[PDB]
Amino acid sequence: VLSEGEWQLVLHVWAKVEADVAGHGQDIHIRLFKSHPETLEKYDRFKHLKTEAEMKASEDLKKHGVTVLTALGAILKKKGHHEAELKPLAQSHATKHKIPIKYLEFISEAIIHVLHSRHPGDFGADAQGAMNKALELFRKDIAAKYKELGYQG
Ligand code: HEM
Repeated sequence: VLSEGEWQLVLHVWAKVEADVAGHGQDIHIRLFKSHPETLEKYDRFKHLKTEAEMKASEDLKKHGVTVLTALGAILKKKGHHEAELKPLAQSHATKHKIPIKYLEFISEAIIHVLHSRHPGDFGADAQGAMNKALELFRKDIAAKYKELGYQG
């Protein structure tokens, strides 16, 4: 459970993301795919991308980043009251995409790294701590949904 203050810090930095969602999304995917190359292997639509400049140039990957962040943004703005937003996400990611919880840990790490890189003066130790907790909550709740659907990833 996050405090009200924690949620405010989360949402304060999120508003910075929303000034350039596409650019944040690109940087997060590029970070994820560099740090954990197996995740890219998992995306049939993107696994052909061989270099960082190809990744940055892909309109399709840029659009997907906006989709990912828009969904995460809508989740965070519910401040933990996110069942209606999380369920379909769990459904797809468990049953269609087959994404294990550990890949969600990887992209959470990517998010935190990008936000710190771009917004250090609004992403100090307390804001990082709040965002860590929000993303932990997201992963905990997605994991319970995966189990409910029969997926132990
Ligand atoms: C913050 C975490 C995440 C969010 C909010 C998110 C959100 C989304 C959304 C909204 C879509 C499109 C709708 C859908 O199919 O459900 C999508 C598709 C996808 N997700 Fe995620 N996702 C997340 C993490 C990941 C990670 C870590 C992977 C790593 C493999 C992944 C792989 C995919 C794939 C393969 C698709 C389908 C893309 C396509 O072929 O069009 N997701 N995700």
